[PDB]
Amino acid sequence: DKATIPSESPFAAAEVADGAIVVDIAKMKYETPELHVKVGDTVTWINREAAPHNVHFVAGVLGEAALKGPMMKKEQAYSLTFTEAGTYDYHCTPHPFMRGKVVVE
Ligand SMILES: [Cu+2]
Repeated sequence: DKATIPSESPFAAAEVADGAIVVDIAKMKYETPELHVKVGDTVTWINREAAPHNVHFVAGVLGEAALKGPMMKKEQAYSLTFTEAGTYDYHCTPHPFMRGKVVVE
């Protein structure tokens, strides 16, 4: 795989790790829709809205399987630690008009 998952389920926004690269989900959008990080960085999405959101990478992007992240409730967070260079597109499962990408380089 090209990312590891610290926590399979969401955790509180206040529990964000030191050094994590935060993407806010606000105004119905990934507020940083194209993020550039280095190998080994942890990206943490934080849902700021009442509507639940996730991140969803189709099969063949982060690895063989799709990575369908857990639904984050308001003020919950979810992390992926990227371990390989590449370009990784994702969307929100219930709201597929929400699109983002992580470029690892
Ligand atoms: Cu959504």
